[PDB]
Amino acid sequence: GVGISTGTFNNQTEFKFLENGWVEITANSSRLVHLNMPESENYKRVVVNNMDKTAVKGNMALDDIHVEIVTPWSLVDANAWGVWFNPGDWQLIVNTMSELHLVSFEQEIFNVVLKTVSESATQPPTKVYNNDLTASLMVALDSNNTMPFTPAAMRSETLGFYPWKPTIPTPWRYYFQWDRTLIPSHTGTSGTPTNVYHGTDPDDVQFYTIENSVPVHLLRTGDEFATGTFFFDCKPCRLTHTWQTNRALGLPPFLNSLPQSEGATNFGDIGVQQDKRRGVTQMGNTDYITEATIMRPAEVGYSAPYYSFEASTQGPFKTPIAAGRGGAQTDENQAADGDPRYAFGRQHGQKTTTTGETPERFTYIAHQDTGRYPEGDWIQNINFNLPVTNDNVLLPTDPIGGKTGINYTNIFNTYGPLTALNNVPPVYPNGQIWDKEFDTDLKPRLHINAPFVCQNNCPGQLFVKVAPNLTNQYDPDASANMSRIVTYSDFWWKGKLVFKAKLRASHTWNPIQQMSINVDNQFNYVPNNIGAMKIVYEKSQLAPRKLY
Amino acid sequence: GVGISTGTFNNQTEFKFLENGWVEITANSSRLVHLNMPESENYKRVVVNNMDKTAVKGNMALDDIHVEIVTPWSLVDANAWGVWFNPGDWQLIVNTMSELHLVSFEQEIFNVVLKTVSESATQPPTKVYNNDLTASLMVALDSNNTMPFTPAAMRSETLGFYPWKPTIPTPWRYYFQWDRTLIPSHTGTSGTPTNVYHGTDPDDVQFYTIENSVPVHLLRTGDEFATGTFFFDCKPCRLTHTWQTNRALGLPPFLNSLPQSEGATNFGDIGVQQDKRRGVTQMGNTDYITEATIMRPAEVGYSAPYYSFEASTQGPFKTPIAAGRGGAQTDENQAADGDPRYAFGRQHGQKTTTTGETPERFTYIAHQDTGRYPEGDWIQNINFNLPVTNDNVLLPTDPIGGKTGINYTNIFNTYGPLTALNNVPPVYPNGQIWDKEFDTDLKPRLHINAPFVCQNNCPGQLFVKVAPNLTNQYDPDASANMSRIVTYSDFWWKGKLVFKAKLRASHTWNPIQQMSINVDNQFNYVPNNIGAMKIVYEKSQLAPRKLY
Amino acid sequence: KAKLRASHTWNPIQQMSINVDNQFNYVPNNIGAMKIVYEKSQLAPRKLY
Ligand SMILES: [Ca+2]
Ligand SMILES: [Ca+2]
Ligand SMILES: [Ca+2]
Ligand SMILES: [Ca+2]
Repeated sequence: GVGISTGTFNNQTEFKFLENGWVEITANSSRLVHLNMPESENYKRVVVNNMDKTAVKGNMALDDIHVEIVTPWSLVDANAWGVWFNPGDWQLIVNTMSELHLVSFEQEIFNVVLKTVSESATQPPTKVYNNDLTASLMVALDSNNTMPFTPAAMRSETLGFYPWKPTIPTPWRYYFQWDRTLIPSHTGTSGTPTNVYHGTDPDDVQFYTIENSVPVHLLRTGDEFATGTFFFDCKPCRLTHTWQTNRALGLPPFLNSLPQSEGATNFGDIGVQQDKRRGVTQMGNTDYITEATIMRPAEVGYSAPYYSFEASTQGPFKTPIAAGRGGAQTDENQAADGDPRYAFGRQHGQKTTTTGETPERFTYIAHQDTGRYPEGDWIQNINFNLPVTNDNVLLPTDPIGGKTGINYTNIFNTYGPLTALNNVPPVYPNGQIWDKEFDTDLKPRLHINAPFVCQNNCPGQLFVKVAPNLTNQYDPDASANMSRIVTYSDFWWKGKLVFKAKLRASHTWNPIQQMSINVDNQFNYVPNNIGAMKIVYEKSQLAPRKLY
Repeated sequence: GVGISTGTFNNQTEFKFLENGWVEITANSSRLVHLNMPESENYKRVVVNNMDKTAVKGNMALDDIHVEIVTPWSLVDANAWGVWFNPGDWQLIVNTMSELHLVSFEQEIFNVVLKTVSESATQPPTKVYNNDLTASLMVALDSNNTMPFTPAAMRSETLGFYPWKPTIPTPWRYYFQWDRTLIPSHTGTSGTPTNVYHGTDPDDVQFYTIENSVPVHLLRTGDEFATGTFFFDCKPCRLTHTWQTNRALGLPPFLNSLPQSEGATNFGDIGVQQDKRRGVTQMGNTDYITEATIMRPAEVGYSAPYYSFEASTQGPFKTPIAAGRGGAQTDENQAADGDPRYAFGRQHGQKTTTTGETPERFTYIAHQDTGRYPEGDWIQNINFNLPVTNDNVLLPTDPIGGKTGINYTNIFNTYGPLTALNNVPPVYPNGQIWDKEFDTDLKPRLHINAPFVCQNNCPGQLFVKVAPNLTNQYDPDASANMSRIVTYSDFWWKGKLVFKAKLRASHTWNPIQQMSINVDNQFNYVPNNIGAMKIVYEKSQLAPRKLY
Repeated sequence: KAKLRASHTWNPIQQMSINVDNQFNYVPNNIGAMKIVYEKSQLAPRKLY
C-alpha cells in the first residue's frame, strides 16, 4: 500500500460556543517531522563532570555534573503553548475568556516515509536519495507512564511553532542516580573545598528500556498510527490577575476630611489620632491602629530565601519560589519572587533568519501583585516604641554573618497557615502546558513549570525511532558497530488538544487591559521580505479580579 | 494505487433542448496542468515602488506602487469564456439564444503525477526524470471565501483556451494595505510635486494564510479530488442589444408632406411651424417643440467625466464608466463611454507561433447604442433665444480652466433618477464570466468586468501546491533555505459549467445580424501548416431588441 | 444580533485596546469628571475581491 495517503493535515483552531458562556476550544496542529538514524544502537550510561569550572572557588552555582542514560530513541514532545495557538488565537483567549479547562489530548502519525542515502562517489561526488518501501519506522506510546517523565519544553526542545516549517524530535535521555559532593566557597576561600562525584548508589539504580516495557509498533509507508483520546484531570486555570495586597483588604478608614478642590495634592484626611482610633489589631502593646498595622484576614503572598541553594545526595540546587509581582513596574527583584526567564531560538520564536547560536530570551513578569519588595521589609523589637532606634531594628541594610551583601530578607521565610497564593500563569508561547504530579506521599501545592498538573493520570510519552536497516554484512559475534544502510524517515504528526473556556463579564465602569496590535508590535506578527518569522511572548492574565 | 486512473477527459459542450424554447448548455472542459515547486516556501510582504517613473512630472497615470503578499500557493482560475466554448459553440449561442442563465459550477482534479528531476551531471551533462510515487500535491478549496477574491482574467492569467495544449496555474498573490501620496503635475510644473509612499495603517493590516484558514488535501497518484456542485445566484444576461436613443422614443411627429418620388433626397415634411406644434416639453420658456426638444420618458445612458482620475488613501485610480456605443462606426470616443481593451497572448488567443513578448490586443466595441458623443454636446442659457450667441453657449470647444485641451464634457456628469442603462455585454474569449459582489453596505448597480455577479454566494477559489520534498539534510534552527529535492507535478483538471438559455423568436420582416464565416475570417478558425492557432474575439449581443 | 468573527490570516489584526495613553479617558478623576472619547468600529480587514 504505497500509493495511498493515510492522513490529513489540519492546523485549525475551532471555537465552539455553547450555552451559558462556555466555549469549547479545539486546537488542531499538524507538522512534518524529519527523523534520522540513531548515531548508536545501544543505551549508554554517560557521566557529565565539569569540575574544571567548579574547581574555581566561588563557582558552585555553575555545577553541571550528573549521570544520564542515553537512549537510541527520540521523543515527540508537543507540550508547549506555541505548538497549538498563534498570536491571533492567543489574543482571543486572553482578552475574552475568564478561565481555561484542559480537556483532552490525542495524536496520530501518518503518511510515513523512509529514504535511503546513496553516495554516488563520483566527481564532486554525488548523493542519491531513494525510497526504501519495505523499511519501517518504530513507534512506542508509553501509555502506562512506565518511563521517567521528561518535558522537552524545559529545554526548548518541543515541536516547532510554525505550521509551514518542518520540525524534528529530540533524542530521548534520562537521569541515572549518582552521589556528588560540592562544598561552597568564595574567591578568598583557602585550601581546596571538596568537589567529589562519588558515583551511584546500587539501591537507587533503575535502568529503563523501551523494548522491555512498552509494546513497539512498526510502520511502513502504508501504515499509520493513532493514539486514543486521553482525558485530563486538572483544576481550571484562571485568566485574570489579582492586584490586592494586604494593604488593600477590607474596609478603608473613614475620611473625616475630604479634599475640596481638584489637584493631585489635595488629599483626604482620616481625621483621627493614630492612637485614638477604633478597630482591631494583632499588636497587644501599642494603641496605634495604622493602615500598615491594622488587622487583615490572612496574608496574600509570602517571603522566601532568595538565591538560596540547597544540597542533597545529588548536589546543589536553587530553591524554587512561587510568586508574582510585588513592587513597582521597572522596580522588581527578579530573584525575590522568581520571575522566570526563557531561552530559546529560531524554531520556537527567535527571528528565523538569525545567525550564530546565542539564544533569544525574556524574563516573564506576571500582572498579579503577589510578590515582595525586600527593601521595604524591616523588623522591630517587641516594645515597639517609635521612632524606632537602630538597636531595635533589623533592616534589609544591616548585614548578616558580618557579610556586607547579605541581610535577613535573604534568609527570610514567612510562609504559614495564613498564606494566600495563586498558581503559575500560562506563558505564551514558550511555556509548558501540563505536568505530571510528583509521586511523593505529600504533594506540592503547585508546580512552578506549568499551570496544569494532571494528577491521577497524564498522556503517555511518544517515542519514535528508525528501525535498523542492515547491510549484507552483519556479525553479532564481533563488537564492531554493525554497518547499516544510511536511512532516514519523514512522517506527519497531528495532534488535537481540546480546551473548555468561560466567557468573561464586565463588572466595572472602567475599561480593561486588552491585548492589541500597536504601531510598535505590528511587525512582530508578520513575516519580512525574506520570509523571516519570530514569535514574541505575550502575557495571559491581563484583566483584574477582586481577591476579597 | 499507482496503476489505476482516477478520472476522465471531457471537453464536450452539450446542448439539451427542453420544453418551451429553453436549452440547458453543459460546457465540459478538461486540461492538463503542469505545476512547479514554489521558488520559496514562505509568504513574503513585498513593496513595489516605481518612483523613477512618477518622478517625471506629467506621468501620474503610470503609477504602479502597491504592496502585495506573495504566497507559495498557486491559483487555478477558469473564470473566462475562452476556457469553456470554442468559436463554434459561441456562434451557436450568440446567433440563436436571446438570454443566458449561469446555473452551476463544479471542478475536479485527477490522474495526479509528481516527478523528481535528477541532474546526471556527466558530460553535457544529463538530466533524469523519475516518479516519486509517495509524494503529494497539496489542494485547498476555499469554500467559505475566506481569502481575498482575485480573478485571473483581469491579468490574462486563466487556464489556457485549447483542449489539446497543456496549461499552468498562476502564483497566487494579494494586496496588502498601504498609504501613498502622489500629486498631479504637468511637464511645466515647478518644484517637486509630492510623491510619497507612507506605508501601512496598522488598522488595515490583514495577513492571510491558507494553512490557517482552509483545510488542505494531500493527493498522491492514487488520489483524486472533486469539488461539490456550486449553484449561482445571478440575474440573466441578455444576448441582444438596444439601438434606441432618446431621439427615437415614442410617437414620431406626423408628416403632413410625404415624398412623392423615389430618391434619397426626397424627404418627408412634418409640415408645421416648430412654434405652432402641439405636444409636451420640459422647457417652460419657448414654444419650440423639436425632435431634440420634445419630452421623453427618461434618459437612456448618461454622461460621466472622461480620463478622470480620483484619489484616496492608496493613490490615484481612473474613474470607471459603464457605457455602450453612442456615435458613428469609425466615430467613437473610446474614453467617453469606456470601451474595454484586452491585452493577452499565445495561451489565450494570440497566434501561437508568435515570437517576442508584445501582447496581442483589442478594444471591444459593443453594438448597444448607450454611449455618448461629447462633440455633439452643448449648453444654453435659460433664455433660450436662437440662434444662440457665443456668450450663452458652453461648447465642447470653449476651454475650461484656461486649458486648451479640457472642456466641460470632460468634467460633465448627467447621471440621475431618470437614467436608463444596461449591463456589460459578454466578451469572447478574453472576458471574465462571473464576479463576486462588493461587501459594501450599498452595492454598485453593475460590475464593469463581468456580466454575472454572484451576490449571495460564489464558488470558492482553488489553490494548488507541490508539498515540500525535503532532502536528508534539514535544520529548522538555521535560516538557510531548506534544500529540497527538485519536484514538479502534472495533473488533469476538469470543470463543468452549466448554463440555461432561451431560444429567440423573429419579430421583424427583415433578417438580422448573425455571426458567420467569411472569406476574410476563414483562416482565423483553423490551424496552419505549422499547427499555429489563435482565437479572434467575437461580439455577443448581435440582434436588436426594442427598448421602448 | 451579532456574528462572531473567524481568523483567516497568519497575521494578527487591529484590535481596540487600552494604552498608557488612553488609560485616563476611561476612568473618572479626583473630582468625578467624565468624558467619552470616540472610537472606530470596523477595525479588521475583509477581502473585497
Ligand atoms: Ca518582580
Ligand atoms: Ca500591578
Ligand atoms: Ca464608442
Ligand atoms: Ca449602432
